[PDB]
Amino acid sequence: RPKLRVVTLVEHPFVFTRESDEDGQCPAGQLCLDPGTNDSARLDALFAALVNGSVPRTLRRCCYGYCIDLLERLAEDLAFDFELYIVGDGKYGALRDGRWTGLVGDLLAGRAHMAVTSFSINSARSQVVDFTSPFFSTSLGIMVRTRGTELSGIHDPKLHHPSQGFRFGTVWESSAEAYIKASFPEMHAHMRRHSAPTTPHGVAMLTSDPPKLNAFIMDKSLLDYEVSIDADCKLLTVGKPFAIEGYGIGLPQNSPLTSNLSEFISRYKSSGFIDLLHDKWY
Repeated sequence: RPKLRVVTLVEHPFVFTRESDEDGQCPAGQLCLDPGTNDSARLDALFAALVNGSVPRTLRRCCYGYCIDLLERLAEDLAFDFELYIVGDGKYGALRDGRWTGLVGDLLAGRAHMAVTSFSINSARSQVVDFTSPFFSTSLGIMVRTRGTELSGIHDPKLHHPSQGFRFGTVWESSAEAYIKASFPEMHAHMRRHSAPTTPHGVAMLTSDPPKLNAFIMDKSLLDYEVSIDADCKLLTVGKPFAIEGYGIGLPQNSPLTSNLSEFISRYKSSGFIDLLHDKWY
């Protein structure tokens, strides 16, 4: 069985992690490394150290979730083994200073055979890496606190001509930020001073004392999950859907794995297995 190196990004409910056991193993979930690096040699050395060195528990996690259940099914059906690490910079990927960051950057650099998480397909990314047929689809959405800001959607004048002290943001180096940069460049100029490194950081800005955002824009799939777990039910999503994109497994261009993964993904969709994962994890 070929052994594939898979990069991921922790984003609920697609990928969660818990601590490893006393021996740094995972009785539940799959062992994931948390290297914090995009240094190829360091990453190679860390995986090697699993077999002939000593990787401490501070760098081990056990991942689980919708995408991990999907990866396990694929490994079975396609007969491969895998090893996982969490992308060092915690980002999905953008082109910055001439290089791609995040998951996209690690695929291009040859640091992983595939990227598996809530990873959006867009035209810019598809030009440099390949994606399987999509396993999930989502609009972008807008999250606000209840009993406050009301918005019609991405065209609301509150977003195009913001009032004094009104603040909104997205997640750095996400596909949401890329869509806004391309479609609403003047809006992006406001947001980019008010955005967050991860989805949870952006949701926390809505809830801080005092709040640092009045609205937060991100994949509606992800925002819906955060609404569902808020302890006070004080978050909600507002406005019309926009910027629909598929989630896919990312691979370097011309990978011999892509077609075979797509064929299984299509079968999981039609058979109900993809819907089962949604019901399990939401």
